[PDB]
Amino acid sequence: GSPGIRLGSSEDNFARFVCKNNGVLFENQLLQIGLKSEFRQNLGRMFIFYGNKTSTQFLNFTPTLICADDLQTNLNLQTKPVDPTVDGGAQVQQVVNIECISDFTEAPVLNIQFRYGGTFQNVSVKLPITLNKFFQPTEMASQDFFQRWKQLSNPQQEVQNIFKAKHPMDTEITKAKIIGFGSALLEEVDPNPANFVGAGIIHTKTTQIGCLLRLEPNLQAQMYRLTLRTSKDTVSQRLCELLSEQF
Repeated sequence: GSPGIRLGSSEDNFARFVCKNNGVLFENQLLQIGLKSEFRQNLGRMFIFYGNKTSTQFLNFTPTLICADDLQTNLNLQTKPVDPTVDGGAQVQQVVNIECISDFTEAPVLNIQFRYGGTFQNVSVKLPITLNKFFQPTEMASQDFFQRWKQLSNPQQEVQNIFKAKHPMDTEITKAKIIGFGSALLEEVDPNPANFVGAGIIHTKTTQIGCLLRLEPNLQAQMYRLTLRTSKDTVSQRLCELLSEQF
C-alpha cells in the first residue's frame, strides 16, 4: 500500500469493513460518516450516513463517488444526490446501488465537499466495497469439498500466504471473521479440528467464480498459512490479500 503514516489518511478504517458491513468509516471534528450495507448475488446497497457534529448548518454538501479507470468497468455504482444543506446535529443519508460487473481490486473513493462557516471543507475516503462482498456461501459434504479442491489444474489459481498474526489468535473471533468475509465455514473437512475451511461462489455479472479456502493457524509461531483455490487467478489473489489482512 501507500508508504508513510496512515493516520488522517483516506483509508484509516477501511480494513474494519471487509468482514462487517456496519459502522463508522470516518470522523473528523465536523463530520462523521457511517455505513450500513447489504449484498445479494452480484449486487449491493450501501447506505452512507453523514452526521454534522456541530451546531452550524453545512452548505453545498456534495458527496461524489469516483471509481478510478479500470474499476469503473468492473463495478457500477448508482446514486441520487443528497440535499446540500445539513443542519447542525443532523444526519443525511445517501443510498448507493452497487453492481459488480467483474472481479476487482481497487476501491471507490468517496469525495465530500461542503461549506462550513464560509470555509471550503474537503474530505476523501476509500469506500469499503470489496470483492468478497459478492459471496454466496456454499455448504457441502466433506467428500464434495475434496473432489472440488483436487480439480484445480492451473497453478495460477492457487495462492498461498504464510504470514504473522496481527491480532491475538482467538478461535471465536476467527470463526466470526471467516463468516463475515462471506464464504461458508465448513466443519469436519480438514481432519485437524483447529484448522478452518471455507467455500463459496463470488458473483459477478459476467462470471461466477467458485472459491475454496483453508486457514491453518500455528499458535506457537503466531502465524497462519492461508490457501485460496478458485476458478480465476485474479480472484484467488484478491481474496488472499483481503483475508490475510484480517488476522
